This record gives sequence, structure tokens and C-alpha cells, in this order.
Amino acid sequence: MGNKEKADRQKVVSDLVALEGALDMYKLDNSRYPTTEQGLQALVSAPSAEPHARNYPEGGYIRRLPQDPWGSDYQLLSPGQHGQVDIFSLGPDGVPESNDDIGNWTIGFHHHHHHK
Ligand SMILES: [Ca+2]
Repeated sequence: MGNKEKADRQKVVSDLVALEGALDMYKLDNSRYPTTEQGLQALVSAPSAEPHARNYPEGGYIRRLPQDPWGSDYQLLSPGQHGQVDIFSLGPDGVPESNDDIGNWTIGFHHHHHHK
């Protein structure tokens, strides 16, 4: 409980949105959502994995892999647990797919994907 945690996780959400944006941008060019490596790298540099991302910004949107303020490298899992691709943050504990793991479903961005 505190103000610190809110500020840290909001910073997490900011990068989280950027992560998903890289995914959407990769989908724009390659007409599909990126895999675990390609998704995180899409913010930095065009993935070497096929198909090779085109129309990518020089230096990327962020020159280095975005990380939780505690020093954790954001993780992507394709195919996602909730959708096609799920992005989650490791938090202070660095543990992926954990309760703490701040994902797009956690914040409330993981919508528009219900077959029912
Ligand atoms: Ca965690």
C-alpha cells in the first residue's frame, strides 16, 4: 500500500501499451501478431525472424528493451493465455505469469476478443 507502487505500475502500464502497440504495428506490416521474441523486439529493431518486419522506425520506438522499473525485462507469450498474444510484467519479483504479473488483461486493455 502506498503511492510509490501506483507510480511504478503506471510506468509499467505505459510501457505495456507501447508493447502492445509494437505488436499492433507488427500486425499492420506483417498482417499477424508477433511471437515472444518478435513482440518485445518490435519496439527496438525489426525482428530477424520471418516474416521480417518492414516499415520499421530507425532505432525503433525505444532503443532498448523496455523493462519494469525494478529491472525486469517484459515478457510476451504467443499464443496468449487470454488472447492471441499476452503481454505481462514481472514486477519487483521478476517472476513471469505470476499473480503480480501486470498484463493487458490486468489493466483492462485486453478486450474485443470474445468469440461468444
Ligand atoms: Ca511477477
